[PDB]
Amino acid sequence: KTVVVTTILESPYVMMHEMLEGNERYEGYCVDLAAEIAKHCGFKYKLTIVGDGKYGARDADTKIWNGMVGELVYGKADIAIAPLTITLVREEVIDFSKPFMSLGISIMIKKGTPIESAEDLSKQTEIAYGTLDSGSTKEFFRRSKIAVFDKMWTYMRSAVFVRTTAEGVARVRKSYAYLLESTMNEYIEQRKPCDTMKVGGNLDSKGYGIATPMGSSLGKPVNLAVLKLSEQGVLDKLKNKWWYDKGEC
Amino acid sequence: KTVVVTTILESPYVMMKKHEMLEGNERYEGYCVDLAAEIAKHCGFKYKLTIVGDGKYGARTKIWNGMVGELVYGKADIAIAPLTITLVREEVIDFSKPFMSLGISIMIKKGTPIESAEDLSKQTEIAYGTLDSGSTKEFFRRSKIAVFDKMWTYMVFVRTTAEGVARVRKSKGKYAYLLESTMNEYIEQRKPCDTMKVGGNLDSKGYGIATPMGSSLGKPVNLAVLKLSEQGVLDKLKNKWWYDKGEC
Ligand SMILES: N[C@@H](CCC(=O)O)C(=O)O
Ligand SMILES: N[C@@H](CCC(=O)O)C(=O)O
Ligand SMILES: [Zn+2]
Ligand SMILES: [Zn+2]
Ligand SMILES: [Zn+2]
Ligand SMILES: [Zn+2]
Repeated sequence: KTVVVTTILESPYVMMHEMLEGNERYEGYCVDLAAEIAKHCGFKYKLTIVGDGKYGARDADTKIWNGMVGELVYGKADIAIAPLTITLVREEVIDFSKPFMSLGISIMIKKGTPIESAEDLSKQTEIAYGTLDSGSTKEFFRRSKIAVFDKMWTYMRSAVFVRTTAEGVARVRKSYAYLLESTMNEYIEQRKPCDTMKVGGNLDSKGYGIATPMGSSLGKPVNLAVLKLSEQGVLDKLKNKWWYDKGEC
Repeated sequence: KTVVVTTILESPYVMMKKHEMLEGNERYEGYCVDLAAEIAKHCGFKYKLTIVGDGKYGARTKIWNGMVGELVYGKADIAIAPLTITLVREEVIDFSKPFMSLGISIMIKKGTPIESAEDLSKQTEIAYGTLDSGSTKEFFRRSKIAVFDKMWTYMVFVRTTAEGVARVRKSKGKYAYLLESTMNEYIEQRKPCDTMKVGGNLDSKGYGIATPMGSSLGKPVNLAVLKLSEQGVLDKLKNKWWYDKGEC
């Protein structure tokens, strides 16, 4: 039967189309990845953009998951192929593949902003900064016990958050610093109008994983699929294809 | 009931303490020792540490040996060691999210005129090899990359990493050792400080906590690994066993 694949519109992972029908509406890293995984695992699939346009978090009172994690937990989709960050709270409710891409939280600034590091952000007030409202980065700052980061969190929760990455980029370009993951950051660094740059090293190191509902029969297949693709050099080729082979700066 | 943890004597992951007077898991110190203790603490089980019988990591008479074998054939309940996550291993056992990153790298005696793998593949005066049962040797065996099929075609193997290191140190630069960057970088800061890593890594892969396929332990050890990483325990531990003990 057709596997329902949940995913999110996020460049260059999944991108737009009005005249097309199907998965063919979309292009990108996770699109090609979906196709390869499907090729090696031998199933048919339908790509579907996560309903609330979010990655996934749990509301602390209502205790319900949103975003792609929610659509996995509540049986609305059979698999998530996306820049979905492997985190503890998520592993608590769903299954993750071995990571298929490395990344870390990093700072994006408008070219010319006098910022060198996260500590620089934590020591000042003139430049605002925030993260994605539902997502692993915000959870990182919320739960962080590091002085600089607890300080930044203390600022942020009381101040700066955006609903989508595009809103964060737009907010930076029209200003404000944006805290976002290095992969998406570096991708935008090579995008017109070429007015943003990454500053400082990454704040942490984690990975993107393929996600299935906890206990799904697909976990092993998608997991040997990811490992196969990695060892065959397919993943490096895909990143090269969508990041650097299309750099506009 | 007691969980049997299979592991391998490999510095700084699992080592004999300065042990004859001791009994138990207390016989050992090292990265994977601390890691095991934390994993057990967060998963709430008791465990007995056991050194893999044939001292091997795992390869496939079609029978698995080493820690992979001891998992497949029910000799241990979990492997906590520098055991590399690979496709062929995933085919037969389960792996946690990786708790450490690493890549294949070249170890040479200080003064050897070698910069990269291509240089090794292009010459004959300096011999080179890998661990006999292990993921590196498999990497070269299965590599479809020209240089690496060339090196494999050439390839000199050792039974333990210590034999490879000793071979490097006693070969007067006529032998290079192909081994994982973590272990390389570790030996790099160890007396007699006569070895160095050359070139970048040949690949990028990981070490994982392993369980027999379908074990109820996979999930627990996997949330434990994710917690430990996120709480900074892993970075602290690597700092502890690698760099806080650097002799150069
Ligand atoms: N990849 C993140 C979303 C992006 C971000 O938070 O910066 C997640 O899985 O939650
Ligand atoms: N970590 C490797 C052994 C060391 C090596 O092959 O260099 C493995 O799990 O097979
Ligand atoms: Zn449209
Ligand atoms: Zn393929
Ligand atoms: Zn001893
Ligand atoms: Zn602890």
